Amino acid sequence: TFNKITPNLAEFAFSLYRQLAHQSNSTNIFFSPVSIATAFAMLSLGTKADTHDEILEGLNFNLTEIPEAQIHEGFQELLRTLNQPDSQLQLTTGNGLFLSEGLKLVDKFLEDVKKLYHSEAFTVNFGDTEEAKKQINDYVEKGTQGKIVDLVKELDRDTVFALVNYIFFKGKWERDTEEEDFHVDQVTTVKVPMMKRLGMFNIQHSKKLSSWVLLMKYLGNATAIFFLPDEGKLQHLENELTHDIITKFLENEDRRSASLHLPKLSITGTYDLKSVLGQLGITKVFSNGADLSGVTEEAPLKLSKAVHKAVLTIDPMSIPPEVKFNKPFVFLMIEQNTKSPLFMGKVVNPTQ
Ligand SMILES: CCC[C@@H](NC(=O)c1ccc2oc(=O)[nH]c2c1)[C@@H](O)c1ccccc1C
Repeated sequence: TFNKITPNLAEFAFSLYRQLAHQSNSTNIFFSPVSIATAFAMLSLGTKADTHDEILEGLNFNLTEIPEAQIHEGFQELLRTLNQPDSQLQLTTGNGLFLSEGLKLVDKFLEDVKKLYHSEAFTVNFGDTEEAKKQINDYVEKGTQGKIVDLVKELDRDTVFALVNYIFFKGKWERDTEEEDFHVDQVTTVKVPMMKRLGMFNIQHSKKLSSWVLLMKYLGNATAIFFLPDEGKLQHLENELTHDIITKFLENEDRRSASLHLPKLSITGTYDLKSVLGQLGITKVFSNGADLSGVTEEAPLKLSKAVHKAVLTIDPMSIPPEVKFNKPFVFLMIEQNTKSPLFMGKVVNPTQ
């Protein structure tokens, strides 16, 4: 009842999250393990040898155990699922490959990119750095009907190849707000629109994670899992999270009475993938020794720029437990058919 690559995508999600969280603790985290991995698995089609193996190993695929055909077939099925009209009403995903004009491109790569990964490849004049950046940004804008604006802020002069990966999700629950205090830290407090409700929720307190665990369903076949840590236990929560633990919560359908304070938050994350994935061991494709002969046979080529942007916008006689999501919390968003991790992150400052 899951896609073959879902455990690998879950391991990739934890690796990417833990890297970002180890760097800074006062920063929001918001990315799509699915869209980033789809993009680099699509890119691997134009790569060979160590450049190739490094990308797939960097996405947590063990090439001695998983045949490469099962990886691409896994990604194609996941894309097939996400591109269903009901999911398309809530979720927009895209990859744009921008290659220098004057490069002789391999027809097989351009066809496989389109047929297997529903991505777009474009010819751009990197000789005009400012116009190159505008054509890339206008493609993302047109793709997200104006939601993502000026994604790329700076391009290197040597840029010959840019990768842009974006995902936009409109959050609307499957089935009258008021402002309230959000305790970012002990000396910081912001105000957020909070939905107050008493109802039967899929919520539980976990002793292993020392957190309240809330599951909620959204249109587009998506389930969000919110982890609200106990005082001083956010790091313990981040450390103890595993794919098996998350699968067991997703399996739980038991509800209880609870009074919840839920913040109506929209969230965004922007990442320099050359930097982030470099720390995960994906370096060859961004260096002069890159084997991109599947993209262009004659000329040297390296991936100069790779950017990710993720956007989420919201469209018993005993006194029941009162759970307020009014302080930093971790979350995952799963696609229901595949169990794939669509999003992963942490809200620490809702105004950041
Ligand atoms: C902890 C929950 C965060 C979450 N909130 C909601 O879905 C949400 C709240 C209030 C609402 O009032 C409405 O009328 N509709 C609403 C929806 C949402 O902001 C979020 C945060 C981080 C990751 C994913 C999501 C969906």
